[PDB]
Amino acid sequence: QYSSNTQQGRTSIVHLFEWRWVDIALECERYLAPKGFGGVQVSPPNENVAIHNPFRPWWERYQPVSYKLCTRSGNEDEFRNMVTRCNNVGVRIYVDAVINHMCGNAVSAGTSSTCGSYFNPGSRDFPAVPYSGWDFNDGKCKTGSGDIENYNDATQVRDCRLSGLLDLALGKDYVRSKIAEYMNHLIDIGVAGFRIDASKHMWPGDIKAILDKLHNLNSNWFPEGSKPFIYQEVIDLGGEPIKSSDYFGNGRVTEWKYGAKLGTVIRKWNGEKMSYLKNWGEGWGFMPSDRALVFVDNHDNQRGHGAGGASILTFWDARLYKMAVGFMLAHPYGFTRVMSSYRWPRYFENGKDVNDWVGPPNDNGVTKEVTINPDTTCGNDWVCEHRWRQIRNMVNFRNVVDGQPFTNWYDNGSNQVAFGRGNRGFIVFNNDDWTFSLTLQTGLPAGTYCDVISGDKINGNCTGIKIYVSDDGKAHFSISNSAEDPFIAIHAESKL
Ligand SMILES: [Ca+2]
Ligand SMILES: [Cl-]
Repeated sequence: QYSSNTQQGRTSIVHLFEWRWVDIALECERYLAPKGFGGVQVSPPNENVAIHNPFRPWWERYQPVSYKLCTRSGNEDEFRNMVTRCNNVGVRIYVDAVINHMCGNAVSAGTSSTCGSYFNPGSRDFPAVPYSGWDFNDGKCKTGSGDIENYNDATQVRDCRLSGLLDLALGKDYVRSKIAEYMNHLIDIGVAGFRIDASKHMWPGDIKAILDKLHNLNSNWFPEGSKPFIYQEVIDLGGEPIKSSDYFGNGRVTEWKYGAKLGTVIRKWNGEKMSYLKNWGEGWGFMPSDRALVFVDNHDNQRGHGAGGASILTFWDARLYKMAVGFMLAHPYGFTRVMSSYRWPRYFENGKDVNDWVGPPNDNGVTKEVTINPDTTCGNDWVCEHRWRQIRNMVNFRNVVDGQPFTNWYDNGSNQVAFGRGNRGFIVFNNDDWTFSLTLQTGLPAGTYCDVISGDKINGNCTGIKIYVSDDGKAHFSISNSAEDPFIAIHAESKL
């Protein structure tokens, strides 16, 4: 469960949040493959409630109605097509598995679902599965409301309803089997692994019992004996009786401390500066690198949900965001996931984004295709961060330096830092309010290197800054504090 199962030389997953399957399939072929992306996390591919008040929010996808592969992202033929086409060019698909629960208990019975399946929350009836009242934790939960009231009580966090979401009885073999049946459907199609939604809300042992029933990965694409990559969503910033480490048996876990801390550092909030990153990783109290799934922002916390609060950096704070993502992708700690977002009409009112619920760009609820502009950005309000040159090139920097040790660290005692990854790459950051102008040891072979942040290597030349490493490995760097991207990255494959 710990191996990503990406092709060799590919080291990151991108969350193509709310994208349609036909658009992901094409994106695999025209961009993700040639740019060395390891894989794609997809939005939940199983039928959900169509919530019309408010109008088709992103979070309707976290309220299952069945395990039919029938969503606003597309139907089962399209899902299958996407997975095949992506695997065929060496790009993996990881599914957002929503397995803790079905829909909200107070949602109306009917066929308001992405595939038209009938369901009845009040009578606990999901006949497209099928599930009935026997399959939920109503009699196990010991709270008065039946919902989770107190996170200091680990038992109720598992057995009671998360904000009224009907809590599946994952202690029962029948439920475990229906869920395993769904995941095996996906595995056999070609899926390489899963993001396990709401993992904190499930017993580690129950997740174990589900994983036990799963196939090895599809043997046309994966070496026989391959197990799905598993990364479990657990928000653990400390102080709770439930801990990220409690889930290590099943796979990797999301390290939400990562982006929260990094956001604070890059904003220079709370007395924090980049020189303190010399011991980034377990030195900052994070989980082991070999279990961490790390990220600057995710789909929840980029809009003030889950955890991290105000320190979280997003495409909205583009300049600082690029630096944060670049530091992530250069640093050996964790397995890296890059967000890819859509622009929504963000509007604050006494501190809240009242449009934090808004779903993807749409025409009367039909998700818009992803168009690609002339300059290779996206239209139709798709932000496509993974296509920003500064991010895309840092995704390849992580590939090129894969396995190399953190070395040649430099800092000025403030916010001017640099470090290398063995002899394959070097990166330099200026987050101070004055210029960074200094000759530094890079660890690299002598040569002329393109800066992959300001530009690209194209057949014998560079479209941006050029860095000149001398025979002793030293090279001069000059980054103004008013630079739009106040960092520079070079590596073995950016060398002329
Ligand atoms: Ca639960
Ligand atoms: Cl997540």
